[PDB]
Amino acid sequence: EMVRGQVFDVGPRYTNLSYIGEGAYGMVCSAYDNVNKVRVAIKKISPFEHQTYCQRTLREIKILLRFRHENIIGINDIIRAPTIEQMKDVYIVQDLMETDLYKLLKTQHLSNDHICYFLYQILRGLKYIHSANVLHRDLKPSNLLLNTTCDLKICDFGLARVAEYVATRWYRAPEIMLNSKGYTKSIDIWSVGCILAEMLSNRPIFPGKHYLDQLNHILGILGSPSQEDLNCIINLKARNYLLSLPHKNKVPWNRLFPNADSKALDLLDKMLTFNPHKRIEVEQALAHPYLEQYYDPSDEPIAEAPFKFDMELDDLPKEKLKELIFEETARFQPG
Ligand SMILES: c1cncc(-c2c[nH]c3ncc(-c4cn[nH]c4)nc23)c1
Repeated sequence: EMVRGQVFDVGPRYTNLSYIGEGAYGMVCSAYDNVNKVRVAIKKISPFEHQTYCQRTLREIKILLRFRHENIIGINDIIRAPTIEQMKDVYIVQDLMETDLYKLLKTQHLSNDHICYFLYQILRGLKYIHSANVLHRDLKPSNLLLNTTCDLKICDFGLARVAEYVATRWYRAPEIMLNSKGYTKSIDIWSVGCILAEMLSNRPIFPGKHYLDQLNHILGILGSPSQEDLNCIINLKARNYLLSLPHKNKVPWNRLFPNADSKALDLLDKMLTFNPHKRIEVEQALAHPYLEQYYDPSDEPIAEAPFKFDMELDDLPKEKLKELIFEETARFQPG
């Protein structure tokens, strides 16, 4: 009934609730599933007052129900009020993972073997997403769930789009910088690159007090971009800043990561290129020598049918969004 003083009405199927995490994606608890005799994850969402949350909620539900892949979190069950009027909250039931990459990298050290396997699962999952004509747009360590068996799943597709206020900027590609457009598939690639770098050193590769500071860190490592690579268009200010800077020298990757696999550093390099047009794509990344021990196209499935929202969710008012959410969740009701 209650968790930390907040209502969490998911019984009678789900009991023994234990609080695990808050977030912009809702309140997350673990719980014992009486039916499947296993502990699960349940996410409570209360999105119906803000058109934004209703969008994020609908995208998440719709995406994860259509998606089916080993390295992508699924939805076991959705609990909500039997009538649309009473529906204030929505509980999404998902597989309970032991941790996320953010919590792991905070305190634990990864060997190359783990890093290589984690990265493989990331890209394998990302290939499926991209084949679905979908951008994740928010890849970060906290969105990568893990088991002790080292199985990994990508989660939180609340900000996904078909191929604005920002929280964390550490994993955003330089071209999106400031509050700009999440446009190409290459932005996810950049995010994976940043995630790889963090796996190698247990620290954010590109931190910054503001986006100019962040950009400076990026040039501090990659070095000054060529005029051709200076396709920073989505801001006069950001572009004029870069043009003013003195030349900056590229730091050799092995100088930053002296204990890293050379192949890992080579692939890291192709992911973290300033020019998005020059970045390696997911299928070519899976075919990189660093991942050759796991590489197998026949075992790297694509989406059975690409995505295309039948209506512009941004244009829909919150009341109709609520209707579509109600309809989408119907199949988890009796009948
Ligand atoms: C969307 C957003 N946030 C968490 C989830 C999630 C589903 N199943 C899970 N299982 C374990 C965890 C976890 C987090 N931190 N430590 C463990 N999260 C989830 C989905």
